[PDB]
Amino acid sequence: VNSFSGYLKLTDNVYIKNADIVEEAKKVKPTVVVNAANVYLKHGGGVAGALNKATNNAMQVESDDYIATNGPLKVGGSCVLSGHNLAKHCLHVVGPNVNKGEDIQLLKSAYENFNQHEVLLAPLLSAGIFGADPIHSLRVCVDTVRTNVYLAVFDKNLYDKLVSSFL
Ligand SMILES: Cc1c[nH]c2ncnc(NCC3(O)CCOCC3)c12
Ligand SMILES: [Cl-]
Repeated sequence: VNSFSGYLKLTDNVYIKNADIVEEAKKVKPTVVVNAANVYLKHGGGVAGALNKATNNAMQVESDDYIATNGPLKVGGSCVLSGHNLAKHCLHVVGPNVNKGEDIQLLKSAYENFNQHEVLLAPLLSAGIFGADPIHSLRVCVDTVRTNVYLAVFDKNLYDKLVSSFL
Protein backbone atom coordinates (compact mmCIF):
# COMPACT_ATOMS: atom_id res chain seq x y z
CA VAL A 1 0.00 0.00 0.00
CA ASN A 2 1.21 3.49 -0.94
CA SER A 3 -0.20 7.01 -0.73
CA PHE A 4 -0.86 7.63 -4.44
CA SER A 5 -4.55 8.52 -4.83
CA GLY A 6 -6.99 8.87 -7.72
CA TYR A 7 -5.04 6.84 -10.31
CA LEU A 8 -6.57 4.64 -12.97
CA LYS A 9 -4.91 1.21 -13.09
CA LEU A 10 -3.75 0.33 -16.60
CA THR A 11 -1.82 -2.88 -15.88
CA ASP A 12 -0.39 -4.87 -12.99
CA ASN A 13 2.22 -2.15 -12.43
CA VAL A 14 1.28 1.01 -14.39
CA TYR A 15 -1.13 3.65 -13.07
CA ILE A 16 -2.17 7.00 -14.59
CA LYS A 17 -3.74 10.28 -13.44
CA ASN A 18 -4.58 13.71 -14.84
CA ALA A 19 -2.34 15.73 -12.55
CA ASP A 20 0.38 18.36 -12.36
CA ILE A 21 3.49 16.35 -11.46
CA VAL A 22 4.78 19.28 -9.39
CA GLU A 23 1.62 19.32 -7.28
CA GLU A 24 1.55 15.51 -7.08
CA ALA A 25 5.15 15.42 -5.84
CA LYS A 26 4.52 18.13 -3.24
CA LYS A 27 1.55 16.15 -1.89
CA VAL A 28 2.95 12.61 -1.96
CA LYS A 29 6.68 13.29 -1.39
CA PRO A 30 7.49 10.07 -3.28
CA THR A 31 10.78 8.26 -2.90
CA VAL A 32 11.48 8.97 -6.59
CA VAL A 33 10.16 11.65 -8.92
CA VAL A 34 11.27 11.36 -12.55
CA ASN A 35 12.39 14.45 -14.44
CA ALA A 36 12.10 14.76 -18.22
CA ALA A 37 15.73 15.82 -18.49
CA ASN A 38 18.10 16.67 -21.32
CA VAL A 39 21.74 15.58 -21.47
CA TYR A 40 22.96 18.93 -20.10
CA LEU A 41 20.49 18.93 -17.19
CA LYS A 42 19.38 22.40 -18.35
CA HIS A 43 15.91 22.54 -16.82
CA GLY A 44 14.43 25.30 -18.93
CA GLY A 45 10.89 24.29 -19.80
CA GLY A 46 8.35 21.52 -19.93
CA VAL A 47 8.32 19.21 -16.93
CA ALA A 48 11.96 19.99 -16.10
CA GLY A 49 11.42 23.73 -16.03
CA ALA A 50 8.39 23.29 -13.78
CA LEU A 51 10.11 20.90 -11.35
CA ASN A 52 13.16 23.13 -11.13
CA LYS A 53 11.03 26.24 -10.51
CA ALA A 54 9.31 24.42 -7.65
CA THR A 55 12.75 23.85 -6.04
CA ASN A 56 13.55 27.59 -6.24
CA ASN A 57 16.37 26.72 -8.74
CA ALA A 58 18.13 24.38 -6.28
CA MET A 59 17.71 21.54 -8.79
CA GLN A 60 19.55 23.58 -11.42
CA VAL A 61 22.39 24.51 -9.04
CA GLU A 62 22.88 20.86 -8.09
CA SER A 63 22.65 19.81 -11.74
CA ASP A 64 25.29 22.32 -12.88
CA ASP A 65 27.74 20.86 -10.35
CA TYR A 66 26.87 17.34 -11.54
CA ILE A 67 27.62 18.25 -15.18
CA ALA A 68 30.82 20.11 -14.29
CA THR A 69 32.08 16.92 -12.60
CA ASN A 70 30.69 14.19 -14.86
CA GLY A 71 29.89 15.69 -18.25
CA PRO A 72 26.60 15.26 -20.11
CA LEU A 73 24.31 12.28 -19.82
CA LYS A 74 23.58 9.97 -22.75
CA VAL A 75 20.27 10.08 -24.58
CA GLY A 76 18.47 7.12 -23.01
CA GLY A 77 20.47 7.51 -19.79
CA SER A 78 19.81 8.84 -16.32
CA CYS A 79 21.28 9.99 -13.05
CA VAL A 80 19.96 10.08 -9.49
CA LEU A 81 20.12 13.45 -7.74
CA SER A 82 18.30 15.04 -4.82
CA GLY A 83 14.54 15.39 -4.89
CA HIS A 84 14.84 18.66 -2.93
CA ASN A 85 11.44 19.66 -1.49
CA LEU A 86 9.56 17.42 -3.95
CA ALA A 87 10.75 13.85 -3.29
CA LYS A 88 13.59 11.97 -1.65
CA HIS A 89 15.34 11.53 -5.01
CA CYS A 90 14.95 12.84 -8.53
CA LEU A 91 15.72 10.39 -11.33
CA HIS A 92 16.71 12.60 -14.27
CA VAL A 93 15.94 10.53 -17.40
CA VAL A 94 16.79 11.64 -20.94
CA GLY A 95 14.26 10.50 -23.49
CA PRO A 96 14.94 11.22 -27.16
CA ASN A 97 13.87 14.70 -28.29
CA VAL A 98 12.22 14.36 -31.70
CA ASN A 99 12.62 18.10 -32.23
CA LYS A 100 16.39 17.40 -32.19
CA GLY A 101 16.22 14.41 -34.57
CA GLU A 102 17.00 11.79 -31.92
CA ASP A 103 16.23 8.10 -32.42
CA ILE A 104 12.81 7.20 -31.00
CA GLN A 105 14.09 3.65 -30.40
CA LEU A 106 16.05 5.17 -27.50
CA LEU A 107 12.73 5.66 -25.69
CA LYS A 108 12.79 2.04 -24.54
CA SER A 109 16.31 2.46 -23.16
CA ALA A 110 15.13 5.59 -21.33
CA TYR A 111 12.26 3.74 -19.66
CA GLU A 112 14.59 0.88 -18.63
CA ASN A 113 16.08 3.27 -16.06
CA PHE A 114 12.77 3.10 -14.16
CA ASN A 115 13.37 -0.59 -13.40
CA GLN A 116 16.13 0.35 -10.94
CA HIS A 117 13.47 1.83 -8.60
CA GLU A 118 10.62 -0.06 -6.96
CA VAL A 119 8.11 2.84 -7.14
CA LEU A 120 8.22 6.10 -9.12
CA LEU A 121 6.13 9.16 -9.92
CA ALA A 122 6.81 10.05 -13.53
CA PRO A 123 5.78 11.92 -16.67
CA LEU A 124 5.51 10.23 -20.04
CA LEU A 125 9.03 10.29 -21.46
CA SER A 126 9.61 12.20 -24.69
CA ALA A 127 6.09 13.69 -24.56
CA GLY A 128 5.31 17.39 -24.55
CA ILE A 129 8.11 19.58 -25.89
CA PHE A 130 10.24 16.49 -26.61
CA GLY A 131 7.93 15.92 -29.59
CA ALA A 132 7.11 12.21 -29.44
CA ASP A 133 3.62 10.72 -29.71
CA PRO A 134 2.39 10.31 -26.09
CA ILE A 135 0.26 7.29 -27.03
CA HIS A 136 3.48 5.66 -28.18
CA SER A 137 5.31 6.72 -25.02
CA LEU A 138 2.63 5.12 -22.84
CA ARG A 139 2.85 1.90 -24.86
CA VAL A 140 6.63 1.75 -24.45
CA CYS A 141 6.25 2.48 -20.74
CA VAL A 142 3.80 -0.38 -20.20
CA ASP A 143 5.92 -2.78 -22.27
CA THR A 144 9.25 -1.82 -20.61
CA VAL A 145 8.74 -0.79 -16.98
CA ARG A 146 8.22 -3.68 -14.57
CA THR A 147 8.36 -1.68 -11.34
CA ASN A 148 5.43 0.35 -10.02
CA VAL A 149 5.00 3.57 -11.98
CA TYR A 150 2.49 6.35 -11.30
CA LEU A 151 2.15 8.53 -14.40
CA ALA A 152 1.06 12.16 -14.12
CA VAL A 153 -0.42 13.64 -17.31
CA PHE A 154 -0.82 17.42 -17.10
CA ASP A 155 -3.22 17.88 -20.04
CA LYS A 156 -6.75 16.66 -19.29
CA ASN A 157 -7.63 16.31 -22.97
CA LEU A 158 -4.51 14.19 -23.53
CA TYR A 159 -5.20 12.09 -20.43
CA ASP A 160 -8.65 11.18 -21.75
CA LYS A 161 -7.23 10.21 -25.15
CA LEU A 162 -4.56 8.04 -23.50
CA VAL A 163 -7.10 6.16 -21.37
CA SER A 164 -9.70 5.77 -24.12
CA SER A 165 -7.17 4.46 -26.66
CA PHE A 166 -5.28 2.15 -24.29
CA LEU A 167 -5.09 -1.45 -25.42
C1 LIG B 1 5.02 20.68 -18.51
C2 LIG B 1 4.57 20.08 -17.25
C3 LIG B 1 4.44 20.77 -16.05
N1 LIG B 1 3.98 19.88 -15.07
C4 LIG B 1 3.81 18.65 -15.69
N2 LIG B 1 3.37 17.52 -15.06
C5 LIG B 1 3.31 16.46 -15.88
N3 LIG B 1 3.62 16.39 -17.21
C6 LIG B 1 4.06 17.54 -17.82
N4 LIG B 1 4.38 17.48 -19.16
C7 LIG B 1 4.49 16.25 -19.95
C8 LIG B 1 3.17 15.74 -20.57
O1 LIG B 1 2.31 15.31 -19.55
C9 LIG B 1 2.42 16.85 -21.34
C10 LIG B 1 1.28 16.34 -22.29
O2 LIG B 1 1.39 14.99 -22.75
C11 LIG B 1 2.12 14.07 -21.96
C12 LIG B 1 3.45 14.65 -21.58
C13 LIG B 1 4.18 18.74 -17.06
CL1 LIG C 1 6.15 19.17 -21.57
